[PDB]
Amino acid sequence: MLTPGNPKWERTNLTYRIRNYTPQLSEAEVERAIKDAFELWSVASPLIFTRISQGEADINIAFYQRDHGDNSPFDGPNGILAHAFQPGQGIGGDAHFDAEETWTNTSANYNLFLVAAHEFGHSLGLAHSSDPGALMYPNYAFRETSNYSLPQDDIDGIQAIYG
Ligand SMILES: CN(CCOc1ccc(-c2ccc(C#N)cc2)cc1)C(=O)NO
Ligand SMILES: [Ca+2]
Ligand SMILES: [Ca+2]
Ligand SMILES: [Zn+2]
Ligand SMILES: [Zn+2]
Repeated sequence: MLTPGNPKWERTNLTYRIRNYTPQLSEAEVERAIKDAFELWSVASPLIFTRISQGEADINIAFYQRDHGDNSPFDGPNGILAHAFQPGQGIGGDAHFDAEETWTNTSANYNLFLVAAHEFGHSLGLAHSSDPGALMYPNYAFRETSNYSLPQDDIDGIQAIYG
């Protein structure tokens, strides 16, 4: 639940930028999924996420395939859906999504909202949880995204780090 090292952000207002998009969704659906994902965490912590359209942000979001400059190369369809880096500089906090996945804003494989939510947990300093019902569980498992309210274990996790 608590990323080893207890890494966390010192600023409460973090900027993020969607650097690019996946052809499978309009920029809007991606935008929406990403904003809602940050909102899941902001409603359970003091963190406030602000979107910028160009420039460098605290949290860069991007869809890449295979090798993409951080040597945690993606692996084509399925398997690794995405990853993020713990609070830090440059790549720290950034979230990368495998561009070769079947991204969607709905429930089928793979719901971008849910994955982004999960990755942002990492972006904020959360490690994986052993609770199968937790968003930070190691494996992707769809949950009703509509009224989807951050699982309690994840709330405990983020609260433990930021209060
Ligand atoms: C290498 N490994 C990346 C694997 O790719 C992954 C692994 C798991 C998930 C995931 C897990 C639970 C939910 C929920 N609810 C949603 C998405 C997304 C990408 C990581 O360390 N980062 O997740
Ligand atoms: Ca993959
Ligand atoms: Ca960053
Ligand atoms: Zn990456
Ligand atoms: Zn993870």
